[PDB]
Amino acid sequence: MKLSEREWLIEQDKLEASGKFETCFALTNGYIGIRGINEEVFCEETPGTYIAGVFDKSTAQVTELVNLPNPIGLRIYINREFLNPLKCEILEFKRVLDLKQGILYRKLRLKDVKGRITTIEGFRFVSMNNKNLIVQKYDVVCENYSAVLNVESFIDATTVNSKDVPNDRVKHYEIDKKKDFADGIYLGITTKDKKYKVGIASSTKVLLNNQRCYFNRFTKDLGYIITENFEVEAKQGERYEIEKLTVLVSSREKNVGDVFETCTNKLKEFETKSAEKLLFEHIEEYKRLWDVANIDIVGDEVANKSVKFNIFHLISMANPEDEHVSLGAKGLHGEGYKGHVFWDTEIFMLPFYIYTNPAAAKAMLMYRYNLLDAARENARKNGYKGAQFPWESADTGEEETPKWGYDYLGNPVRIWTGDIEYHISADIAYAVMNYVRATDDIDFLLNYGSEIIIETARFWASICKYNKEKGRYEINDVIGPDEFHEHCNNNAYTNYLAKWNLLKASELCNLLLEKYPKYFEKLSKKINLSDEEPFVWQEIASKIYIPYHPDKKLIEQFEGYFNLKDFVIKEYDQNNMPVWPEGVELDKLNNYQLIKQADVVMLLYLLGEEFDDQTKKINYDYYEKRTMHKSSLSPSIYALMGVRVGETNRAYINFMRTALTDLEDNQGNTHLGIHAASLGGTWQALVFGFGGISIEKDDVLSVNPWLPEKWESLKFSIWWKGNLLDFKITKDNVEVKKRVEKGNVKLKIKG
Amino acid sequence: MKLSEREWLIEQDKLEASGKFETCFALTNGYIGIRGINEEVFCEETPGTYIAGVFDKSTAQVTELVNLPNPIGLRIYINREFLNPLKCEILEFKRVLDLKQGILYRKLRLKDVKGRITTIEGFRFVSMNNKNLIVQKYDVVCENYSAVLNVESFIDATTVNSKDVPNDRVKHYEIDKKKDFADGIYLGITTKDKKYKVGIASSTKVLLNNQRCYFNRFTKDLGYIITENFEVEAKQGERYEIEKLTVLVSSREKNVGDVFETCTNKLKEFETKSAEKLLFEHIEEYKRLWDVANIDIVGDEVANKSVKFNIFHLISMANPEDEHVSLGAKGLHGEGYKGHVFWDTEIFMLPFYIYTNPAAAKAMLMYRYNLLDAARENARKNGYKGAQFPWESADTGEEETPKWGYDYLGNPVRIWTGDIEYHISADIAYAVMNYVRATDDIDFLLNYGSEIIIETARFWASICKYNKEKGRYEINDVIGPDEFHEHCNNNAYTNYLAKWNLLKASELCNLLLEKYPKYFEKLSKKINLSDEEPFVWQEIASKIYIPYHPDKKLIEQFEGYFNLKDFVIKEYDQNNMPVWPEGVELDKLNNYQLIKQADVVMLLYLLGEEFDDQTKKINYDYYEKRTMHKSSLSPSIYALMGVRVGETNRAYINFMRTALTDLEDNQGNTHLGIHAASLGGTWQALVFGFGGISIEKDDVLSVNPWLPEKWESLKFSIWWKGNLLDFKITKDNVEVKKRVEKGNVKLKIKG
Ligand SMILES: OC[C@H]1O[C@H](O[C@@H]2[C@@H](O)[C@H](O)[C@@H](CO)O[C@H]2O)[C@H](O)[C@@H](O)[C@@H]1O
Ligand SMILES: OC[C@H]1O[C@H](O[C@@H]2[C@@H](O)[C@H](O)[C@@H](CO)O[C@H]2O)[C@H](O)[C@@H](O)[C@@H]1O
Repeated sequence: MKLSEREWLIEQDKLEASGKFETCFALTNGYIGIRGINEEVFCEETPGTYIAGVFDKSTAQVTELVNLPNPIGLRIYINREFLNPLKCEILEFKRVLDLKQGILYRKLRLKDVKGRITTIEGFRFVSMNNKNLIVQKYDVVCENYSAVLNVESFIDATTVNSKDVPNDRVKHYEIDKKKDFADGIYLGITTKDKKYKVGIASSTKVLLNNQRCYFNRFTKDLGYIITENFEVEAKQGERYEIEKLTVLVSSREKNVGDVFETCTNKLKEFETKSAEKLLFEHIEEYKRLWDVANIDIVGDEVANKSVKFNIFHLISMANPEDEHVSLGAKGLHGEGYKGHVFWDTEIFMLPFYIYTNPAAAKAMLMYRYNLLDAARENARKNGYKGAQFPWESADTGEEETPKWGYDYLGNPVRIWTGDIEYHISADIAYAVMNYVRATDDIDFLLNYGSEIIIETARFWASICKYNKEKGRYEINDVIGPDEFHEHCNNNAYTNYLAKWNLLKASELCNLLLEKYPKYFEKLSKKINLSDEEPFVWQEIASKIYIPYHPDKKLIEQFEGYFNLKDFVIKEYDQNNMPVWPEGVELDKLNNYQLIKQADVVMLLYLLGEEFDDQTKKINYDYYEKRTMHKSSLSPSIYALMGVRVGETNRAYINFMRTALTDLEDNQGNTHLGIHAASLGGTWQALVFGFGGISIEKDDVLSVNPWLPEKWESLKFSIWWKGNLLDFKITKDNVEVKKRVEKGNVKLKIKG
Repeated sequence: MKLSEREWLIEQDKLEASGKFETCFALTNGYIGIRGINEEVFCEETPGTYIAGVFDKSTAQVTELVNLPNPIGLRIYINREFLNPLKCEILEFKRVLDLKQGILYRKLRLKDVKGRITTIEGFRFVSMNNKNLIVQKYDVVCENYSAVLNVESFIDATTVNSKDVPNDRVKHYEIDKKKDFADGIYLGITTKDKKYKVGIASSTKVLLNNQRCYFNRFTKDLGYIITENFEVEAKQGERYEIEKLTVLVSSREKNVGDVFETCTNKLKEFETKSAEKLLFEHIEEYKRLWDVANIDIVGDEVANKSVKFNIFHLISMANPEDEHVSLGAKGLHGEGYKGHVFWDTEIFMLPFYIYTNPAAAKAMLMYRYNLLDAARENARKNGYKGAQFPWESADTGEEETPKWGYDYLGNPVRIWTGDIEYHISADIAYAVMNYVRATDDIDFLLNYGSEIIIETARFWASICKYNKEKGRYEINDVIGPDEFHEHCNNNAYTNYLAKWNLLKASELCNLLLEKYPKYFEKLSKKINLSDEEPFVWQEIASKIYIPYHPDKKLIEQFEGYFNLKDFVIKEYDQNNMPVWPEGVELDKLNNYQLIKQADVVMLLYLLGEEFDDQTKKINYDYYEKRTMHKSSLSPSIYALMGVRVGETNRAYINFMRTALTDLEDNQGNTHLGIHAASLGGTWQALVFGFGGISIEKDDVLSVNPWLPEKWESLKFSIWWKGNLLDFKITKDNVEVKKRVEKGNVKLKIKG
């Protein structure tokens, strides 16, 4: 294994427990996620072991992605004394995430209190090609001594969720079985709700010039921990190779009756291959993914590197073979928001996959399709019609948002997002349109897509309420993208998005009636669709209260917003993030005009075609002045609309905010997991902002870049109606190369 | 609670995990022992939770006293973040063991990274009067802030034995039950061999001016840990009282059918009393014990304090209500030698109890009596007769010595002590005589004592082998007190001790035949004793090969010893302990004349009446020159014989060695547990050495002091035939005060 080059490396400086690097160094393959802890598992680290879709409620407030037993532990002992890296003199330290090869690397040269010197060097990864597999390989040298080493692999089943919060700790599994099967050790568990079973088998061994060299292997069952141990008569200066493979299998996979037999079998297979061979296969997969998703920026090193980071995690975490899971707000990298799926996924993350690797995006939309029944059921129980998707979603598709939590002052506060942040249903509809238009995946549109757009439209129809006074439908008592303001009327974003969803749906019925009548009838039997309905949605859409006002040009975020006390940002913190104006009480945010994130501006981005350059700029200017960027969702939208109204400084400032979200820990809480929307925002800003990509009405791809001065060039690729397109953007012109063909496609350049 | 005065306090300087203070601060009441860890249980501490007599083998090499779940844990949280004392600025630290009151105390004033300042102050103890009880009480003040505190009591069932040695870790119990019974939390376990069950119930609560002030109590079952949590709205500067009682109960106690009900009931009772009330009762017990066992030294502060330490642990660890356990080589303070009972107990520890609190010594001898069947069985299986007590003894009375371990170079070595260190059987006999002579407990002698002395004599008779050449019985292929030399012939100590045991036994038969004929027949039916036997023992005793030689005067430690390569101590370490002469190979100790500890000199101490002042001094001088003091048993014997041959410097040097054994960590391994023999050696040296107590043939107590110059005075008390005697010893004369009378007793002063 040779480390990649440096533009490709992210480096931790000090050897220590780190919440931030636990997150930034999390590895995942879309099924398994492993937090970036050190191998020895220091007292203070917070391990994370997840498997997509395995959730549990038990005694907790809401269901949660389960922190499983931690399987990666590895410790060294010299004559039965544990070589503790934290109790040594660190002569050399290197620790980097290699983004090109998708591995985590560590080299250590240590000097213990008895003056012995040992180097430990190697890496781990979570196979991109083999979804159940995790691979570790470390090399040990005793530099100036001989001894008996014990190499201790272990699986630790004391892990819990919410480790550091005494009120919220829960253990979400129980152990079913522990076993030394000679070839490895096994531990398997069942969730407390009894819905999933997971099995973990693992085999370590120790070589010297490729031949097994341990004189003794023993095993220990200490109740909640099982260990596999290898004793070596180690000779000064020799190179001992440690190789540990581990397999996770869950009840979520197919024809897995006995997780114990499935694991052992699987491991037996993977063990016919070396760690190098498995790494090579791993890397081919990363090649294949980067070959399309990589994005070179010339002339800004900190940005090129940063963006690579964002993109890495994006390509690591989606698994297109899985149509029953999607991406939670923090990936598979942490327990923030507990693995729940938000609009984050459909609106911020999904575009990367649509243009980058559209199969992934298809699977993520399958996740929502498969939970239509739960969205219907959710609407029924609130008194509505259609599919009302929940604000937070897990495995079952029921609403999973907490009824309460802690505000910015650490006090209890009611949470109403799960009750009245309705826009989620439109955003999903929107994302179905958005996937389809880029892919021309008509089959998807016919069998799945249109049901979704139609069933959400039925819901918006149900909640729109008519007002004779102003002679317009309203949607009242709501929360829009700006979570700071609760129980409002006619949130602009909400109404346009509702309008949009009602319209697309009537238009879709027409398309299908005329151009696809067998499919329209398949569908009509299925969801009782009558061709009188669409007229209803049109009637409603045409009267939904949009507020302008014709001149003045300024979109009120919601009725009454302008009557609210006004504040002026001024003052930024060391990460260039807004600081609370003075006199703002953090639990009275309802009273002020400061906003948490893009809301009206969010509207301008997604419904670009409805607002002219001037309305965009007027509203962009009014709201940026007033955005606190208290979600990681925010900067990217302001970077992208920045460029689009031609304010390229505001833009680059805001871009550097989304790109550095976790690497500089902008928001103060990277330790809870990767900020996954922010990753996709970062990508969106590059491609649809600075790269000047956009979509003209009749589905013509336009390009219309606007590099920040500072960047000599920008290449990225994307997939457009089946065509894989490489753009290179210089300050002057734009190159274009169709690397894969499917029909002739219309492109429309600068200028 | 007011701390005692200072002469009475032992203090740890730095706040840290410490193997040594885990030992030195271990608290016990003779049934329960708790290692001296801090309440929070830091990553690196080694907790110890023992109950006398509960042993388990499971997958281990030999049976072991079980480290039970750890019940004392207590942590504080501020707004759900754990207040970690190791991650704070320590503004004040006090931690002392108070030897007079028998409690462990800690005051902390901390400043956490958010600048909050909190003081935590209180103590714990293991009730001397109530054997199942442990008490903790801490006071919390938030100095400069208000918050929600969580007070977290917990019982941690992840504990194992041999925590730091990967080859030897075993978990010796499994959990049977966990329970929140509203009034507390419960966890109970069963040993893996299935011989003992233990239950632990525990109840915490939190007061403010004596009234319950937590607004919420919740519980958590995290599998191998259960917690009880108390939430308080804490006001700046208020004094929150935390009080946690905990109860251990085991299957070893009587009419304990359901350990769960017995614990809960017990706790319910103890909870009708406050921590102060329980402390007061605790202290009365310590008063009562110290009132007799205390020993004032005037004019050497470091010695007075030290001796108090030694005596404290002695009075803490014996429980005279228990006739089925005795004292293991490391008390109930650690897992060194795994709670096994050696001659340490009978010869070094027992004298303290005989003279200090003779009921204790009676119970310890009951331990051996009750295992006579196992000692018979042990002799039979080696081809011998009588009772052959094992070298290491646990619950069953079978031999428990390891077949192998690691030598001084960390390599595997065969251990033969369990096969051929036979003297143990004599030492026990001896201790029975020794208890009886001080106590005049004739009843004990008749019903129990004499069986023991007789059955061991039957064994010595069986192993003595006749030699026609020298016309003497020999005992060959042996290990004597000096473990350095293996497979030797006619170890001097062994032969005199055998002779002694054969003689006492024939003499005892005579006493009983003549003066107690009903008892002699009770006994004779019981162990098939014929009045022909004693003649056999006499015949043998009179020919046992004693080596002199008439002039020269020097007792060869064993046949051939003088032909061994000779070395010269020279050079002492920073604790004034011998350093290995150069050219000595630590795994070839058989070849040299260096000895591990008192052996011939051991003989001079126990059989004083058989050697004259000159033979004593000649042999003392020859062997001290050559003793490495590589057991903690050694210094004390050399301090005591020092004074007795009149070498008072050698004496004070050696005394300061035994007294400082654990407080200065002389032997390098205090972390494994208190060196319990060394405690009793220390006492023996004071009383029978410097205090000049001795026993003239016809059981007259003589006094014949010899203070080191430096010590103005020395008072100690002792019990002699039922009379409690206070001696005060000055450089000039000796005062004496009978505080309790039982007949007139002969005393014989200086001079
Ligand atoms: O990325 C997740 C989510 O984060 C922010 O809002 C959170 C809200 O959606 C959630 O219901 C509550 C409780 O779980 O926490 C809020 O902070 C963000 O504002 C939101 O738009 C985003 O999707
Ligand atoms: O205090 C216990 C014991 O310690 C020393 O000897 C140990 C020996 O008795 C034991 O069999 C082996 C293995 O457990 O370890 C030895 O170090 C001491 O020499 C001895 O006299 C003493 O009773």
